[PDB]
Parts: sequence; structure tokens; C-alpha cells
Amino acid sequence: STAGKVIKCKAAVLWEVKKPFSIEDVEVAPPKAYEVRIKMVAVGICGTDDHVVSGNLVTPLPVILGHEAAGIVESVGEGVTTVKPGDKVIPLFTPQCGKCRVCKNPESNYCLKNDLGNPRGTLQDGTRRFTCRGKPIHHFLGTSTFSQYTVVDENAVAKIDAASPLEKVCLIGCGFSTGYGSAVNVAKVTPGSTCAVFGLGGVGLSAVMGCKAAGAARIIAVDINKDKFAKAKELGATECINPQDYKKPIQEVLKEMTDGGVDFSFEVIGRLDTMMASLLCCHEACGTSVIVGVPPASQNLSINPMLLLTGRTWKGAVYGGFKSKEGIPKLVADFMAKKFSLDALITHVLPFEKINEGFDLLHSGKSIRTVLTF
Amino acid sequence: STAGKVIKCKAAVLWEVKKPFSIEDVEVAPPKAYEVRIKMVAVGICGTDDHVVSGNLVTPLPVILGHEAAGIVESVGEGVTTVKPGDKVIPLFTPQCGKCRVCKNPESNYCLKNDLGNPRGTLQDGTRRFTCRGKPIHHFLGTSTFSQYTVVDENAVAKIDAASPLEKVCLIGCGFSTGYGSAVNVAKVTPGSTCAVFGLGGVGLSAVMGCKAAGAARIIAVDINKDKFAKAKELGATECINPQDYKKPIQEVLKEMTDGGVDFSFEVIGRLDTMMASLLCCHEACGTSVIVGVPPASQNLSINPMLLLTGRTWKGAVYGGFKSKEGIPKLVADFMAKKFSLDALITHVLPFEKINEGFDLLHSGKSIRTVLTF
Ligand SMILES: NC(=O)c1ccc[n+]([C@@H]2O[C@H](COP(=O)([O-])OP(=O)(O)OC[C@H]3O[C@@H](n4cnc5c(N)ncnc54)[C@H](O)[C@@H]3O)[C@@H](O)[C@H]2O)c1
Ligand SMILES: NC(=O)c1ccc[n+]([C@@H]2O[C@H](COP(=O)([O-])OP(=O)(O)OC[C@H]3O[C@@H](n4cnc5c(N)ncnc54)[C@H](O)[C@@H]3O)[C@@H](O)[C@H]2O)c1
Ligand SMILES: [Cl-]
Ligand SMILES: [Zn+2]
Ligand SMILES: [Zn+2]
Ligand SMILES: [Zn+2]
Ligand SMILES: [Zn+2]
Repeated sequence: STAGKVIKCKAAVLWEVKKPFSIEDVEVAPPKAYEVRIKMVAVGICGTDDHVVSGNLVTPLPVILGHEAAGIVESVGEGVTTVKPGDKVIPLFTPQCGKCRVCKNPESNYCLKNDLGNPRGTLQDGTRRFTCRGKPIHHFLGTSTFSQYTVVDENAVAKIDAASPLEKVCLIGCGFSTGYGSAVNVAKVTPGSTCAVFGLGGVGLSAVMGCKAAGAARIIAVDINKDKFAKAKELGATECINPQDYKKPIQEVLKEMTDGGVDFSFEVIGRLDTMMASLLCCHEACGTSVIVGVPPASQNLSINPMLLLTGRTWKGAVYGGFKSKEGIPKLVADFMAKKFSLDALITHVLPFEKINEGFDLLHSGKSIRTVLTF
Repeated sequence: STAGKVIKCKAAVLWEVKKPFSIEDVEVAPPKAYEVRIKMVAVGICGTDDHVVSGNLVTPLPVILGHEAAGIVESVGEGVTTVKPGDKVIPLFTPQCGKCRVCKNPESNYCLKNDLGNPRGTLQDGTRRFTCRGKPIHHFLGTSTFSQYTVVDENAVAKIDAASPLEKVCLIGCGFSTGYGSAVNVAKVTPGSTCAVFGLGGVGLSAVMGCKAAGAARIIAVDINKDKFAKAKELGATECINPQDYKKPIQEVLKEMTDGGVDFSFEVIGRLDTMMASLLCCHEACGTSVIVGVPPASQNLSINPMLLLTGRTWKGAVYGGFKSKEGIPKLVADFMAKKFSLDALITHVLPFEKINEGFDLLHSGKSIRTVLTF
């Protein structure tokens, strides 16, 4: 069996930036106390993973990426009370340690045991658990789901419904709950409002889907990629516009189109020009601009503070404001109850081994979410 | 009767920037329809006035400044349904025109009729009601209270309580409502939270009072002027901090002092560095930072969007988010119902003819609020 023994499996390792992943044999150490070893069943490719490949989000290399996933618990360490082997689970990229300031504060979810802020590349106890060619391989956001087995801290893992379709539900681990919560919990979109959503990746489209579930009267979807429009529209966008069609700055276009700005604007791309245009496009006295895309390392925005004095709210959030371990369970329950559908987001299913082809699909505007099967 | 004819009186006219005010004889035209001519009983000197003298807030010159005030209604023009001659009045620097998007929206207050954003120095119909030496003099924020008589549009004037100390209550026209409102209505300070306030002028200490009124467990008051601390402590600040006493940046000191950051920070000064230190000292995952001070003409902050992505909110607000015409009276009522005391703030009362003396007191930290009487 495997419980308590090292596991040897395939995993896609990123040895260098801007280089392909290498499906390698790696040894995965057993769970220490309060840790869980999971067997990956399905994983989604998310833009945050692509940012590490591209050089925009620095994390310690070599690394096993991946964080949007669903799997079955193979073994649990001592102390682990929340998980039992055989339990279906979604690994959370933001832990909910339950004992820090942020975790106790009912409205905050960026727990202090996270590894996004200043990435160590390890698990919470400071150590790694993957070895490939004798060398230690670093973890990513403490989840590293781009491997057939991974070890995750207990506070970073959620037990979900035993009947959950893991090849659909893995989206709720990052992309969907991020997009949808951005609208429903972060910006708190109001019925009848006008919302703009910049970027239509699987997180951008769940933001559209969150604005529609909130009662937004209008949802303008912005993207330089026309092919995304049909899905946006099907999911709730009232209109879709492409910045390259206009001769004047996209915030001016939208201000003119909405009687001086939207009420709620969402940036789900991660570029500075669109984070600025997304601030600008919202109404000067009643707009909320929510930052969802992750910015390129060390870059800055020069804003005039007056943009804010008149009444604008600029905020950002991680995971759609969901406290990870309590939220992702309930959102799967909702999923089961048929409250929403993830099917339009999943455009491709590839075997794990075809991971690089999955990143090529993202890079070409051909895929919204690619799911990788183990 | 004064009515229907051009009044000639005294007004402190600013002819050039960084120049002493000239107390001069000007002609205040009669009210057109939907306008009101008011006799100034008391005027507070507020930081926004000073910025026009400094050159920090550009506005068409010559101009008669002033916007913090209480007076009695001399004549009302035609169609004026809300105030009658003799009615006690506080002119509002931000109108509540009742009909625009911002006015119909229950949460916003920067009515579109405002003359703050792109100041044209006239009343809402695009014309001035003041003359001096065969020259039209401009208005400031459609209020121009540094004149014995001023004409203001109707939507920009509130009928306050018939029995109100007009020498006290005029602070509610700007400073008290802005500072207090910023805390209670914009930041929405929570019971038991910890707030930091940068700048302890008239607006600043009213923010200290608002946080205390909101139930903040800790209120740290920051000011390079050590003499304001006694008042701050008296008004609610649990601690006072002078940036010059340190060797490390004030955010670092405050982050350290407050377990990672303050829950609510208010910048009530208007400098870029303090807007920055104000963003930085509130907790990255749950702090709200509120901009209240007014920024120098065309100066930008280079910020890193990761500062918001972790979860902190950044918002500005005009008038402490009070709908003006509806708000200032309810507060005058609260003052009248013994809810708070403006006394600590009214530091000096001078005859209006000493207005340049009043600005010198401000320019030396002697004064918190100087009231100019008529
Ligand atoms: N805040 C978080 O919690 C959180 C969570 C998950 C993902 N993210 C971030 O969300 C962002 C996107 O996520 P995704 O997985 O949905 O990625 P994605 O690649 O599928 O979506 C990006 C979309 O933006 C569009 N786009 C690119 N340039 C554009 C431009 N100049 N103008 C308009 N649109 C443009 C692209 O066509 C693409 O459709 C990434 O930056 C990711 O890092 C953040
Ligand atoms: N948003 C609005 O609705 C609104 C309304 C009223 C006033 N304001 C703005 O509020 C700001 C000030 O209000 P005020 O009327 O009380 O003026 P004020 O001059 O009396 O008070 C400003 C305080 O800032 C302190 N200070 C100065 N430099 C400092 C520094 N470098 N670091 C820390 N503290 C410093 C000064 O000692 C003073 O105590 C002004 O910028 C005014 O324009 C805005
Ligand atoms: Cl004129
Ligand atoms: Zn993600
Ligand atoms: Zn925590
Ligand atoms: Zn209005
Ligand atoms: Zn003022």
C-alpha cells in the first residue's frame, strides 16, 4: 500500500522560467502531523500558474505548480481530524488556519499562513516534500497539485461532498470561487447595477456569472479576444466590447456608454493599463473597482489621489473573499443543488501528461479552463 | 428693504495667489430664481481655503473664498420652497441637487452640480453675483462665505435649527461633518476596531470624535504638531504619535504598534506621503484607508497593486459622505439634542476684518478652528 511510505509518481516540474514543464518522476514524502497526502484526480490550469512560468510572479524555482484541484485523500498525518482517507477534497490555495487575526475577523480571508505574499516555496512548517533527481522541489502556494500526489497542510484542504464530480468541481478550488465571490462578496454587486468585467478567462467569466447572480442590470465584458464573447454573453454579459475596435481610451468609451461610469468594475487579467482603465471606468462618486488579477512583480501604478476623493472605492481580494475551508464546501453543495454550472468554463480536458499543450491552449485564446485528468 | 437691490458690503477678496486677502467693498447681486442671499453670522477657516491661498487648489481668481458657515436668510429668489427670509441657514460646499444619478443613488453624495471637481467659480447657472471695481469676482464652491452677504443656489443651503448657536454650529457646514462623517459613514468604523488619524486640524479631530462615537477600541492620532495632542486625547484618541520622534517610517511604527496594522486609517492633511503612510499602516487584509485631505494640484502616488489585492480597501469621500441638504440639519439637530460639543475645536474667534490674522494662526499651529464673526 502507500500509507506512510514515500510515493514515486509523475509531476510536472518547472526547472526554469519561460521553459516547458517536465513530467518527471518525483518522490513525495508521507504526511507529517496535520498534513494530508492527496491523489490528484483533476486540475485546472489557472493564470496565476502561467504567471510563474512567464516570470511575472516570482516563486522559488524548481517548483511544482498547480492549485486549482480536486482529489481523494490517500493518507493523513497525526492530528488530522477533518480528513479521513477516501474523502474527496479540494486543496485550498489560501489556508484558513482558524487562529490568526485575519481568520478570526469575520470579513477577512487572506490568512497569515499563506504563501502568496512572500513565497517560501514550502509547506507551513518550513519544509518541502518533493524530491526529483535527489534535489528538493519547492511547493507552490502550499498545494502543488500539478503532480499525481501532493501533501498539503490540513488547514489548506477542504472535504467536499462524496458525490462531487471531481472533474467539474476542481474549478471551485480557485477560478470559479474567485470570480464569483469577487462580485457576490467582495464588490457586493447590487441588483440593478451596471458592472464592467475586464478579462474573460475562467475567472473573468465567473465574475460575469457572479454579477448576474447578484441582479446586475448590465454587465459589459471587455476582452481583446473576440472568441470569448459568445461564452460571456451566454453566461450573463449584456454586451461585450473589444478595446481594439475603438479609437479612444476604453475608460472613456465605457463612461460615455454608462452615464459616466459603471457602478462595479472588475479587473481579472493582471495588467497595469487595465487596472488603471478599470479604476477610471467606474463612476467617480459611486463606483467600486475591484482588483482580482495578480500584478506583474514590482510594477507600479501612478494614480492621482483625486480619483478617490470624489467617492471611489478601490479594493482587491484573494479567493473571492471566501474563507477557504468553510466556503469551498458550501459552494460545492450549491453546485450539487444545481445553483450554477461549471460546464461552460471547461472547454478542454487533457490527460496530465499533456500539461504543456494545455498552457499552449491558454496562450492562444482557445481555452477558457483546460482540465487535466490523472 | 435690502431685497431686489444690489447690496454693497465687505468681502475678503483674494486677488492673487500667496497674497494677503483684501477686505473690500463688493456688490452682491440679488438672488435669481432658486437662489438665496444670506447674511453671514459666522465663518470657520478650513484647510481647503488655505489651499487656494497656497496655490494647491487651482480655482478661477479673483475669488471670495469661504465655505464653512452659518447665516440668516436675507432674501430668497423665485421658486424657493425650502427656506424663508429669517430662516437660519448653513450653506453646503457640495450641493444635493436632489435629481442627478449621485443624488438618486442612496449611497453616494458628490452631487454633479458640485464645483469642486472642475471648479468654474460661478453658481450653478454659470454666472457670478459679485462685483468689485468694475470687475466680476468669482465664487468658491458656490458658497463664497468670506463676505457679509453671499448668494448661494437653493440645493446648496440647509435650513438648520431656528435656535442654533451660529458661532458654533457653523463647523457642521464643513470640518465637523467631513471628519466625523468620514469615520461613521465612509470608513464605517466597527466597535472595538483600531483606527489611526493623520492630521489633527478641525477635520482631523472630528474624525477622532467619529471613531470614538463609532466605538473604536483604539484611536492613534498622528501629527507633527505636538500641541494638538491634548485636544485629541480629550476628544477620544487613545495615543498620539509624532512622526519626528522616530527613526523608522511611521507605517512601520504603526504596523508594529497594532499587530500588523490598523483596522481603519484616515489621512486628514492632504500630503502625498501621508496618503501613502496612511494606506500602508492599515492591515493588508482587512484595513480600510480613507482619504479625507485634499491632494496638491496634479501630484500622483506610485502604488503597488499588491497592496490592495491582499484585501485592503482604499476610498475617498467628500463631506463625510453625508447627503448635504438632508445631512447637515440632522446633525444640527443632534448638536441641539446635546450629542457632541464643537467647543474644543473652536480655538479662536475673531472679527471678520482680521481674516489674514486667522490664516496666520492656522499657519502656526495655534489654531485648530478660528471662527470669524460678523
Ligand atoms: N485574486 C485572486 O485570488 C486570483 C485568483 C485566481 C486568479 N487570479 C488572477 O486572475 C487573472 C486571470 O485569471 P484567469 O485564470 O481567468 O486567466 P486567463 O488567462 O484565462 O484570462 C485572461 C484574459 O484576459 C484577456 N486579456 C488579456 N489582455 C487583455 C487586454 N489587454 N485587455 C482586455 N483583456 C485582456 C485575455 O484574452 C484572457 O481572455 C490572472 O491574473 C490570475 O493571476 C487571481
Ligand atoms: N474631503 C473633504 O470633504 C474635505 C472636507 C474638509 C476638508 N478637507 C481637507 O482636509 C484637510 C485638512 O483639514 P483641516 O481643515 O482640519 O486643516 P488643518 O490645517 O487645520 O489641519 C491639518 C493638520 O495636518 C498636520 N500635518 C501637517 N503636516 C503633517 C505631516 N507632514 N504629517 C502629519 N501631520 C501633518 C498639521 O499640523 C495640522 O494639524 C485639508 O487638506 C482639507 O483640504 C477635505
Ligand atoms: Cl457674469
Ligand atoms: Zn488560481
Ligand atoms: Zn489564519
Ligand atoms: Zn445631485
Ligand atoms: Zn472645508
